[PDB]
Amino acid sequence: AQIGPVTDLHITNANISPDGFSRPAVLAGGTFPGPTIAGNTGDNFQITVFNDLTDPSMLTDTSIHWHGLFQKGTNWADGPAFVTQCPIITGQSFDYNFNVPGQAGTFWYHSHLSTQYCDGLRGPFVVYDPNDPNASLYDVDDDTTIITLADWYHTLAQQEPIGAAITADATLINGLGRSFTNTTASPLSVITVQSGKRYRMRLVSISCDPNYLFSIDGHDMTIIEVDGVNSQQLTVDQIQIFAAQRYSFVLNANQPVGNYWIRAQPNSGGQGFDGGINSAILRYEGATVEDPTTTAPTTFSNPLVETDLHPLADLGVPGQPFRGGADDPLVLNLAFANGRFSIDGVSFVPPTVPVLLQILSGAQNAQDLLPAGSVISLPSNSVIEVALPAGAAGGPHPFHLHGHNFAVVQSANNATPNYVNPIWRDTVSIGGTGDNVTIRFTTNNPGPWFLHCHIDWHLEAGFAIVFAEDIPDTASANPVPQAWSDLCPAYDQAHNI
Ligand SMILES: *[C@@H]1O[C@H](CO)[C@@H](O[C@@H]2O[C@H](CO)[C@@H](O)[C@H](O)[C@H]2NC(C)=O)[C@H](O)[C@H]1NC(C)=O
Ligand SMILES: *[C@@H]1O[C@H](CO)[C@@H](O[C@@H]2O[C@H](CO)[C@@H](O)[C@H](O)[C@H]2NC(C)=O)[C@H](O)[C@H]1NC(C)=O
Ligand SMILES: [Cu+2]
Ligand SMILES: [Cu+2]
Ligand SMILES: [Cu+2]
Ligand SMILES: [Cu+2]
Ligand SMILES: [F-]
Repeated sequence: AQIGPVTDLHITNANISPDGFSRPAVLAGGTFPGPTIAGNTGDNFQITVFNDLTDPSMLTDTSIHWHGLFQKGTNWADGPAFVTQCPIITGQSFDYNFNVPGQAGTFWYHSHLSTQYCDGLRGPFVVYDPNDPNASLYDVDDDTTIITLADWYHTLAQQEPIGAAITADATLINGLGRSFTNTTASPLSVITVQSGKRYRMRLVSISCDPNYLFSIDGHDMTIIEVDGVNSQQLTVDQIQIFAAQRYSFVLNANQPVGNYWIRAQPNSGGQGFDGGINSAILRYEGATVEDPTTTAPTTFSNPLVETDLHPLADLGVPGQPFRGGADDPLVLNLAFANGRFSIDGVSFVPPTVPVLLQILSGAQNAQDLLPAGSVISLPSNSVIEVALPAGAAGGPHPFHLHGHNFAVVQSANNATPNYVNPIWRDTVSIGGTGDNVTIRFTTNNPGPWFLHCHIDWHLEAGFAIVFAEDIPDTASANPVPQAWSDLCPAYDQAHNI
């Protein structure tokens, strides 16, 4: 069952064995992935998060981010530790009370403390539209049409050894899948469809790191939503989906009654499908209960290319139709060296006082904000452009901006900008060496918004900055509840800070 928009959510430690290997985890709602939190556009979400964590090997503090939700006027509820709050300590709870005006689509929630989400605190978050303009394109859209793609590690996130390469041990599709090494025939997830119906499949990458090449043997996929943004119909037979991205696609159950492989090939870890790794099962009602015997093509006929996507609505692009054609045009120098990432020469290290709290206490320029050099002010009511030239090791890097979606003026692997009708989204691959992925947005949401690589290992190693949007209005725009004010004193007390 879906929970919300008003719900408790307990965060606990437990053992799980999603690929047949048992390890402890950090779980929301007792499961991996966590339960789907859902409501309708404009709803008031009240998610009372109960921190019941006791195992320090995966951190007993926590903080949860509602990825893609703009949090306008509720920056305090956004979740990134030491940006908008101090963590919740064990044995305490915290009510994330916010509204979702003007948004409808497929989102997710995750720990936003250290690399804790990798240890399991990740789940879908769906905001339905009772007047969805795409409603007539499908018949079924419910918890059974959500498809999550996850990387899973046998080594605990905090215990990944300094200076050894981090790769996953299994791909999990809806929480199940098989280990790349010492593979056991553990159970695979089954997605069931009825011959003749049409499904809104909500494809969610809850990855900590790899991108996936996602496909369904014998089927194609009609994209209708990208990171919350309704798109024109785009039919593809493969989707390369980066960490934290989402797509809705229409699946037409128009093949013979049967079993078909669902494929999610990560860019690192196990390659191929031997023993059923990287796989799930699409099963039609009435099919024999047995594995698919289908094969992938050698070459996909219509892979997704980002520049092919366009908004369903007339969203345009703010500013002027050339490079630098914005009120605040930025170009970020994104680098990696010696185990640390940096943005304009500064490696992000979370501050002791959360950025929001520093602003509410009276720090009123970005030069006064800690960490020094990590907080960049943005002016209100302005068109911002942010070029994100690739080249830093560990790519392709999926950059994400909290508090906003953005026009993708320039996409990976294509040097041509689009100032007319590019897709809008909230996480974008910045591509490869010599690319110049560029985003635009307007500043109508006062508060400190994180900008970072959504490969969690890279965020932990410093690949982030904070956009202090409209410092002068942050306080008036974001009144804070007493419970939020209480977080830092309790955290600092428990940690002897
Ligand atoms: C990516 O695009 C940005 C502009 O959006 C380029 O920025 C310019 O960089 C040159 C030096 O490299 C400066 O002289 C200009 O002031 C910058 N802004 C402009 C022209 O608008 C940047 O060079 C591009 N990067 C890559 C690697 O292609
Ligand atoms: C590279 O990106 C550009 C810009 O998004 C794409 O160019 C557009 O192509 C479409 C489809 O032919 C045209 O309708 C638009 O007028 C083009 N816009 C511009 C600004 O050129 C282009 O197709 C992409 N390249 C590939 C190979 O997909
Ligand atoms: Cu996220
Ligand atoms: Cu986010
Ligand atoms: Cu990265
Ligand atoms: Cu974030
Ligand atoms: F977000």
